[PDB]
Amino acid sequence: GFKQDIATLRGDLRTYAQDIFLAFLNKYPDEKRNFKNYVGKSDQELKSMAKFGDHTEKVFNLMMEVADRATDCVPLASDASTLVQMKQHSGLTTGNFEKLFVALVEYMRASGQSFDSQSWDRFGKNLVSALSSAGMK
Ligand code: HEM
Repeated sequence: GFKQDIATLRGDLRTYAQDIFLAFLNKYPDEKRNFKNYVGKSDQELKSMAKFGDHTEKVFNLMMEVADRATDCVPLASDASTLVQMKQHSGLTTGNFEKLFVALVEYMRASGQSFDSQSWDRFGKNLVSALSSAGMK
């Protein structure tokens, strides 16, 4: 289930974080307008850049924490607040997060692996809700 999925992802987090993030950027190309530095680069080019590997792992490090602290796929309000009030997210709307989680769910559904994709879908929607509550547009 969800909890084990957290453990699975953590067991190879750099690889999962990059593959999921790339799935997100490839599905929603318009989203690269939040990451100018990634434009015009193939997946392999991105994976070899320093800031890509570093930023994305750090994203998933915290995502997994937020996931881990959730109850029944409902994140802590404190965690939602943190994500909203991060300077690096000044721009974002919940739509950005929505898309990330659609790609994440899609990735999991197409993997050979018995991820609990329905729980990640709930998690994504509940985080979006919590981010709305904590003040993100
Ligand atoms: C649960 C979801 C997410 C978590 C946990 C998260 C977490 C983080 C963290 C920890 C950083 C700092 C990384 C660093 O600079 O070392 C970061 C930076 C950033 N996040 Fe998020 N993030 C999430 C979703 C998103 C989404 C959906 C977007 C845009 C669609 C986004 C855009 C950014 C940008 C633009 C930066 C910094 C600039 C860059 O390095 O590209 N984040 N995020």
